[PDB]
Amino acid sequence: GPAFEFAVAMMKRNSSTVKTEYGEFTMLGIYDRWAVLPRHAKPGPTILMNDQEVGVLDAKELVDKDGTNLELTLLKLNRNEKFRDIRGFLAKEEVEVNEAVLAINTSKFPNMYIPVGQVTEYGFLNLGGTPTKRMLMYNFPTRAGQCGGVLMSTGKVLGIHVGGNGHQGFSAALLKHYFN
Ligand SMILES: *[C@H](CC(=O)OC)[C@@H](C[C@@H]1CCNC1=O)NC(=O)[C@H](CC(C)C)NC(=O)OCc1ccccc1
Repeated sequence: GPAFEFAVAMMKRNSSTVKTEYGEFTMLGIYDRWAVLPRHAKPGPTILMNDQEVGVLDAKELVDKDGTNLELTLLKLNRNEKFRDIRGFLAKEEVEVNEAVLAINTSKFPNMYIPVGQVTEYGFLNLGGTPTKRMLMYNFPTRAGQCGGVLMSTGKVLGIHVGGNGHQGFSAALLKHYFN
């Protein structure tokens, strides 16, 4: 319940629907002009954001100290409107909760919310043939078209959905030090 009400408030304020040449994604703005997409969104020099073309000033494919994939891409957008600073909702390490929701905002899933239930720190995962770390896991049959969805519990933004088998979901932890 409370995690659901928090998600709807957060997605109305900070989320948008983004199209790259590789698909449609939920995008979460973090602070200033910095937002986060799953790495496989592979944004080019311009993206489509709320159906309007937006130039990309920089894109950082996040990787740990040994070069291990984190399945996160940080982009600075060439636009004047600043994002509401939600870095205080970002934890310093991988968050576990008992009740979380996954929130999605694309043409295929418009403002759709999801009772993932328990979220635990998974860690390493061979994700699509790519060794990846800092994964968060939930037991929900997550679908395609859902990557970029924002994993949240009440008062917390846990990470970004990046993959899943048939009956499991996996999020890349959205950590505070990623954005200074
Ligand atoms: C991203 C789909 C999307 O939004 O594309 C526009 C999701 C969906 C998955 C697949 C079904 N359940 C989901 O939620 N992620 C993927 O498709 C990823 C892509 C990688 C490049 C990150 N692949 C994936 O989930 O592979 C399945 C898997 C294999 C091994 C271990 C875990 C999952």
